[PDB]
Amino acid sequence: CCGCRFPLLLALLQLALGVAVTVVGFLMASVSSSLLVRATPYWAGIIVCVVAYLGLFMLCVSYQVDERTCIQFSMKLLYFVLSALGLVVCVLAVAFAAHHYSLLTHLTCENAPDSCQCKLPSSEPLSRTFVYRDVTDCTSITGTFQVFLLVQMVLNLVCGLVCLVACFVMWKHRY
Repeated sequence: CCGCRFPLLLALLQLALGVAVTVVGFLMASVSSSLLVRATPYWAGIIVCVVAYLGLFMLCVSYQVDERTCIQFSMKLLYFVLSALGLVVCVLAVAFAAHHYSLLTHLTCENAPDSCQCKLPSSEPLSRTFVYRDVTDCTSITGTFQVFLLVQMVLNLVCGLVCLVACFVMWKHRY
């Protein structure tokens, strides 16, 4: 069935992408402790992995002889809904990661006792600073942190593209 193994391969590809996203998010959370949940989309990775889980369950039910066709098209509508939800969540993650990288491109940071103090240049002598605790050297913020952000945004855009083309094929077979 040409139209049947395509959801399976898309589901496993999205599983791999979500696993990579969650790993990158946990690495970012391990970079420093003072950061917030809004900063890293590891929650988004968890959500899209739950999306992959429910998609796998629906595909397993559908591959076996379904009890009801009513359940079948209800589950297909749910599959379309979750593909759209994964798309919107990945888009939000892309936007947040891009904004955070754009922010981190324009901070000057210095090493504080077991921490970092990153302040921004201002015309007035006063300025707003931020404290990143449990950070020995600020290079970890200027090094692996921005690499992690780039990998996270690449994975998020790839996953969003996957969800969008999944919706594309769904309505190319549905409308």
